[PDB]
Amino acid sequence: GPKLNPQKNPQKIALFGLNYAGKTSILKTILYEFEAFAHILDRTELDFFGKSLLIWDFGGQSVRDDYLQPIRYFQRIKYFYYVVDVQDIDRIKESAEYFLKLIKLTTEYSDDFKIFIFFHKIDPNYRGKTKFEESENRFLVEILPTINELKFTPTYFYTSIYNPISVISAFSQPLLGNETIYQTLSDALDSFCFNIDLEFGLLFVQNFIIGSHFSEPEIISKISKKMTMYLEDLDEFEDCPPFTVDPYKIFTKNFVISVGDNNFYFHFSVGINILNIPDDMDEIFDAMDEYTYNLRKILENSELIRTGELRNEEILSGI
Ligand SMILES: Nc1nc2c(ncn2[C@@H]2O[C@H](COP(=O)(O)OP(=O)(O)O)[C@@H](O)[C@H]2O)c(=O)[nH]1
Ligand SMILES: [Mg+2]
Repeated sequence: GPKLNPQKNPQKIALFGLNYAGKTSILKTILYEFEAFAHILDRTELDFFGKSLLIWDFGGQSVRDDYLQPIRYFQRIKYFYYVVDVQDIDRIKESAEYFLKLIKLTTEYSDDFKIFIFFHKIDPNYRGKTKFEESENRFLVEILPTINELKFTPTYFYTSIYNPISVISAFSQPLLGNETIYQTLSDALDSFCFNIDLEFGLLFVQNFIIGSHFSEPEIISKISKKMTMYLEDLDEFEDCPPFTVDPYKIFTKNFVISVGDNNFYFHFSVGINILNIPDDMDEIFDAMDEYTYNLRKILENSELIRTGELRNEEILSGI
């Protein structure tokens, strides 16, 4: 997948937890499903879908607290993903202790992030439910008084790598809620355009813009209006022809997610400057095709698709 623009400061997803909690396994699930979104050089840092991922272990019996690391690592955190092995009840108190330490550190250096707890290794159809619940409740007993004092509202997920949709849904749903989807898609488009030297990129659903990136902001209104008119003249389920908005040529791919009897029609559009046409247009088309396939897949996790409701004002307020 595409690199992030190194002159830019992406938002971070922190994937934290005790050693053995399952985080590398969770990461690899995402990477096997969405390699097209990942810049792949055990890795502790990688770029994914317009975000920077930080995957760090804590605790255990080795000489365990090596995070107390430069301050830059706790800056720009927007998503705090914390993995808790609920089979390992004896380590739950240790897990909660690091959780609280890391939340306090993150609050010191990052201003506005949200918390997602992955209650992990809840393997499908298998006994163990009493222990799983006891571990989850013990974790919450340890962490909620502090969370409540700090006025967080964490989200709880229930995951297992042996049921990979649970992991894919937990990891992707936070990025694609109505409050975060526009920024997520916009940052993903920025990375996509940077990686192959495109001028701008837009994503639409039902002809409404849900993500946008422009290397020149002066043209946003003009291109957005022209794209709206172009899309409103297109029929369902045909290739979208290229067109020119001088000096740009714009290429569009369409994709669809059905929810019951209803379709959500999406469009992915990117622009090149005709006065500097890339030497390898095939590379751009092949990249767009692969990206579109994976965008369709990850957007199955958006609140839009999960509820079957396009809430324009909520998406615009999320910005
Ligand atoms: N039963 C079960 N084992 C898992 C699960 N996820 C990870 N593991 C196992 O837990 C061990 C630690 O996983 P790992 O991904 O290396 O954890 P990390 O130390 O947090 O990176 C490994 O043996 C994994 O195969 C899961 O969902 N269910
Ligand atoms: Mg690991």
